Amino acid sequence: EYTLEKLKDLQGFYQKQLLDDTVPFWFPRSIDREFGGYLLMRDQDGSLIDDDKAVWIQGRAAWLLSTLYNTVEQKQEWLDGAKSGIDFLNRHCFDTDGQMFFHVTRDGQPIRKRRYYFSETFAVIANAAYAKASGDEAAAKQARYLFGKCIEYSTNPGTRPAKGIGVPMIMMNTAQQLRETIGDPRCDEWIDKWINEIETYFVKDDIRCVMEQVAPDGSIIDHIDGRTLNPGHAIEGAWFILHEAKYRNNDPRLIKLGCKMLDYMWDRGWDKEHGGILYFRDVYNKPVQEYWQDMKFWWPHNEVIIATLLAYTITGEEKYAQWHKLVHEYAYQHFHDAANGEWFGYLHKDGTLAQTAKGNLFKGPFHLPRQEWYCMTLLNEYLQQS
Amino acid sequence: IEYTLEKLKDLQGFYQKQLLDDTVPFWFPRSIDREFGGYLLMRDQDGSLIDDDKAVWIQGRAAWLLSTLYNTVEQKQEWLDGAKSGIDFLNRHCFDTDGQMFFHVTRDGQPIRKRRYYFSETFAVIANAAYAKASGDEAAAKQARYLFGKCIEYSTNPGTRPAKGIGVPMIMMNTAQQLRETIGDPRCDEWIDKWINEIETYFVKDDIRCVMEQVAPDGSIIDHIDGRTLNPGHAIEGAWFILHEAKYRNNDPRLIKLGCKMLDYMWDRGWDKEHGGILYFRDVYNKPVQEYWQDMKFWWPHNEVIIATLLAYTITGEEKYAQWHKLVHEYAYQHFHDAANGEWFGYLHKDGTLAQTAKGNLFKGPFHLPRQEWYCMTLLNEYLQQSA
Ligand SMILES: [Cl-]
Ligand SMILES: [Cl-]
Repeated sequence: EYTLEKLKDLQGFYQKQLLDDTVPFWFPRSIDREFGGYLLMRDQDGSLIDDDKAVWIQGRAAWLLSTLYNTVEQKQEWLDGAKSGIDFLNRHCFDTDGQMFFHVTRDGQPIRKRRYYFSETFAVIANAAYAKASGDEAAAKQARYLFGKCIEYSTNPGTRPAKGIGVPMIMMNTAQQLRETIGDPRCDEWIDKWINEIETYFVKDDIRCVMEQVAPDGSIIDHIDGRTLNPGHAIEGAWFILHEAKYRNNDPRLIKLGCKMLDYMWDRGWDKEHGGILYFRDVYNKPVQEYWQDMKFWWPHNEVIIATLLAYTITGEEKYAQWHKLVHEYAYQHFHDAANGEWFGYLHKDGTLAQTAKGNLFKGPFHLPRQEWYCMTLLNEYLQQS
Repeated sequence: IEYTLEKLKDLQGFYQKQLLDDTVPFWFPRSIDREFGGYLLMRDQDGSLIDDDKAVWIQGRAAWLLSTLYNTVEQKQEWLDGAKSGIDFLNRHCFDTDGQMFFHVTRDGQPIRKRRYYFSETFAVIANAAYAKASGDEAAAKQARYLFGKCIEYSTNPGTRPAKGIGVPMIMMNTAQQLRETIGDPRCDEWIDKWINEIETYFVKDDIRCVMEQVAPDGSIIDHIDGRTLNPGHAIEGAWFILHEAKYRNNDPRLIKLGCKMLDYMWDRGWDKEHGGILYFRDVYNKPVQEYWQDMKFWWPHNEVIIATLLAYTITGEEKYAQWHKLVHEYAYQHFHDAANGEWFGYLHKDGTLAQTAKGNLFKGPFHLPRQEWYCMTLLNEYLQQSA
C-alpha cells in the first residue's frame, strides 16, 4: 500500500528527477543565443541531430520555464529563457494570414504549416505563464486574444464527418492554465461545455471505452480510423477532468467521470504480456493498422502516471495506487537514461529501445517534466493536508 | 555453385505455383464486389473483411494485375471480367469534377480523401493500358495515353527547403515501361531515358555508396531529419526497373552497371545483420531515424529485393546476387507467408515477430507480392529457354 511514508519518498523522487536530471538535460544549453528559441532535437548524449525548431515545442518549453519560475524557484535564467521562446514565437512563427506555423528553421523560416491550431494553444499557455512570471502585460493580452481565436476555431470550422476528442481536451487544459496563471472570465463556462462534449459523445459506458473519433451524432464509425483508440490520450483527458474536480472542491460527478475514463482505458491499454501502455488499440479488437500501434512511447506513460496518482490522492482507492506503482516502475525502468539523463522516446512492444533520440519534431521538454512537476506539486499539497 | 539449372527450374515452379495456387486465390474471385463494382480488399488473416472501403490506388493495381494475368498467363474470362469491374469502378466513381482522381472512397464510391498527388493517375494508366491490350477496348487505350501525358506534365513541375524525390522518376519509369509492354506509346523510350538520367545524376551518390530518397534541387544532400532518411527497398525497386530497362535495350552495359551499383549500395545499408531482413528506413549518416516504423520488416521491400537480386543474377552471372537472393527469399517466405490461410502478412517487428494480422488495408493489396511472383516466374521461364 501507499503509506504517507512512501508518498513522501515519491515526492522527493519526482522533485530530484525534475531538478537534477530532467531540466538540466535541456537547460540552459538548449537556449539559442544567436536566433532565440531553443535547439531541442537532440540525441541520447545531448548532441544535436537537427537545428530545426518545432513551433509547438517552442511554446511548450517557454511554458515550462515560466511555470518552474512561478512555482518552484524564481531563477532569472528560467525567466530569460522563457522570454527567448516568447520572442521567437512572435517574431517568426506567424504566417501572413495570422495562423501559426508548425515547423521552422533555426532562423525562423517556414518549413510546414498545419490545418490545426494546436500551435496557438501552446502559445496561449506560454504567454499566460510568462505574463504571470514577468508581469508583461503584452503577453497577458496576447494570451487572452489567442484564446478567443481558438474558441472561434473550435466552434466555427468527404462524406464521413467525424469529431475528435483532441479539441475539447486541448481547449480544456488551455483554459485551465489560463485560469491558474492570469485568469480570464470565459474559462469556467467553456470548460463546462468541453467536459460535457467529452462525456456526451466520447465516453461509452456500455462497452467501457473512450473513443478518439465519433460521428457528429456520437455514433461509432466502424472503419479502420474510426475504431482506433489511443489509451494514453484518453487518460490525459481523464486527469484534466480530475484536476477540474479538485478545483471545484472535489466535485463527485467529475471524479466519477474521470475515474471511469481511467478505468476503461487502463483495461484496454495496459499490455498484459510485456507491461506498459500500448499506443493504439481497436474498439472491437480488430487488428490495428497504424504501424506503431504496439510501440511503447514515453508520453502515454507520463500521462498515466499523473492520472493514477491523482485518482489515488482524491479517492483513496487502493487499485489506483497499484496501477500507479506498475506504470511508474515500468516507465522509469525502461525509458529513463541513467547515463546521460532524461528519457528515450521510443521502445518496441517488448520494451527494447528502438532508437536513441531524446528530442525531435514531437518530443521535447514537456510531457515528462510536466509529469514530474505535477506529481511533486500534488504530493506536496496532499502531505500538507495530512 | 549456388544455383544450378535444375534449382532454377524448381524456383520457377515455386513462384508459379505460389502465384496461381496460393496468392491469386486468396484475393480472387472472392474480392470482386458484384453489387457495387471494384474490389473488397481490406482483409484479415482469415480473409474476413476489416473494412469495406476502397483504396483507389489499389483498385487500379488490382485491375492491372488481373489484366496482366489474362495477357501473359492464361486467358481466363473470370480475370477479364474482374479487370473490367475495376476499370468501370475507377471511371464511374474515382474522378472528381476537375478531372483529378480521389485517393480513398467508400464501398459505394463516395469520396473520403483526395490527395494532391498524381500517383493515383499512374495506377489508372497502367490498369487501362493492360486492360486495353486484354479486351481491345479503344476507350481504355485512349484514356491511358491521355493520362500518361498528364502525369508527364505534373512530373516536370511537381517551402524554404525545396526538395526532389526519387519516387517521381521511379514511378514514371515503371508506368512508361508498362505502357510500352502493353499497347505502346511513342513517348516511352525518350522519357525513360530522362528519368534514368535524373536518378543517376541527382540521387545515386558513389562516394558514400548510397541512393537518396530526396535531395535538394541541385542534388545536394539535405542534412535534416527528413532529407537524411533512406528507404533501401524503394531504392532497390528503382534498381530493378533500371535492370529491366537494360535488358530491353539489348543488355546495355551502362544501365546494368547503374542498376547493380544501386542494389549493391542499398543491400549493404538495408540488410539487418542481427535479425535478418530489409530494414524499412536508414539514415545516410547513421544518425537515429525518427520515423517510428524505421526498424520494422514490411512485406514489400522484400518483394522488390527478391526481384532485383534474381534479375541481377540472370543478367550478370555474379554469384553474390544468387547468395543474396537465397537469403532474402528464404527470409521472406519463412517470415511473411501464411501457410494456413494463404498470402502474406504485411508487418513484422525488427526481430521478425508478427505485429498485426491483416493482409489488406489502405496500402497493402494484391500488388507487390503477386508482381514479384509473376515477374520471377516469367523471368526464369525466359532464362531457362536461353540456357537450352
Ligand atoms: Cl514531450
Ligand atoms: Cl501491395
